[PDB]
Amino acid sequence: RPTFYRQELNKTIWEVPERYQNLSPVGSGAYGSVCAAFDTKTGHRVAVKKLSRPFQSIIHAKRTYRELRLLKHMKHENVIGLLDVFTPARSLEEFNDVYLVTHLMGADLNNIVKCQKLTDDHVQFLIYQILRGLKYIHSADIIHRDLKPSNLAVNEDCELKILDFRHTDDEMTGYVATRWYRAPEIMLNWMHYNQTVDIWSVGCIMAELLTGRTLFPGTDHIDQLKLILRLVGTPGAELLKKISSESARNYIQSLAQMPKMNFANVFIGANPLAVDLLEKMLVLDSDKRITAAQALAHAYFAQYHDPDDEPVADPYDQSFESRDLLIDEWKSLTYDEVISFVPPP
Ligand SMILES: O=C(c1ccco1)N1CCN(C(=O)C2CC2)CC1
Ligand SMILES: [Cl-]
Ligand SMILES: [Cl-]
Ligand SMILES: [Cl-]
Ligand SMILES: [Cl-]
Ligand SMILES: [Cl-]
Repeated sequence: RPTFYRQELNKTIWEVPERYQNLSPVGSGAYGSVCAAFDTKTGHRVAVKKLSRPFQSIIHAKRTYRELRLLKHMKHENVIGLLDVFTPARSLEEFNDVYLVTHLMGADLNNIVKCQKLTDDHVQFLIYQILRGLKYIHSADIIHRDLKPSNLAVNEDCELKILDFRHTDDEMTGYVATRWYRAPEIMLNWMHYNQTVDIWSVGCIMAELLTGRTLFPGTDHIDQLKLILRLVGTPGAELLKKISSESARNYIQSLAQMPKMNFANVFIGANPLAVDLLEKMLVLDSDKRITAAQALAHAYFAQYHDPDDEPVADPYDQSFESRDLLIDEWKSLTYDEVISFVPPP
């Protein structure tokens, strides 16, 4: 057991191992209770997160367990990983607080996309890295569900990682970036969705890196659907059959039919190979979208593609998701995952 020390950070008593020095808050509350620190064991600048109210309800206790299981699994160059997890508790009986430690990057994609001139080579390398990380995430049967520029971290060499492993009705309402990258089948609860929702999001991100502009900046759910159908066309009878929501199917049929637009006339002057890949990602029927594994072999990525260095994940057991347990049973499972942590090489 390391020696712990105490200090007051943001109205809060933090108790951390001596290896972590110079703690100072970051994110202005956006990430939760998170501080930058210097890690004296590794020499890295790190992020230390102190969970708030981790075991306050059955729902909160299960969310704590889910977050720690996902972060312990993810071991890939293009995905956030866990450097450490600790508690100052010396037994299950006195366990209350959980702290998570990760690498901390320089900025998110929103900072670069808003403030930089991006070449076609920059767009090739950034989207290649998102797809390499997604091939790994999807191989474990994990769905991200929230890919957007604020969840993609980058360092000065243009190397990228995927963040955020919840959302409320109020959070998805009106003129908000929280909804602009969502696939239409999840935005409007059309059907049981699957991993194809993440490829819609990558298409929206790619289009914005190419133009400097949000692809579908809707003022509300209905305005955003009208922007999507003007580009990709209204649904045909095959996709309408698959909308298992009757009232959603009825509303779609009230709209005048529109053909798919010419993407070379929308993305004026872009690499033809980028236009081709956008046409394969931004397909209304999720069964017909390109997968991450197929997209890595597309000619747009010929400069970066290496089929011997695009790894897949170990198997991930998510059977706990269908399990009904008491608060103390979720808290005991979380404790065992804290004490069993093995740090990376
Ligand atoms: O690198 C970044 C970053 C840079 C720009 C936006 O996010 N992050 C912050 C959020 N993180 C956490 O809160 C981890 C639980 C510690 C660590 C990774
Ligand atoms: Cl220490
Ligand atoms: Cl990492
Ligand atoms: Cl504790
Ligand atoms: Cl964003
Ligand atoms: Cl597992």
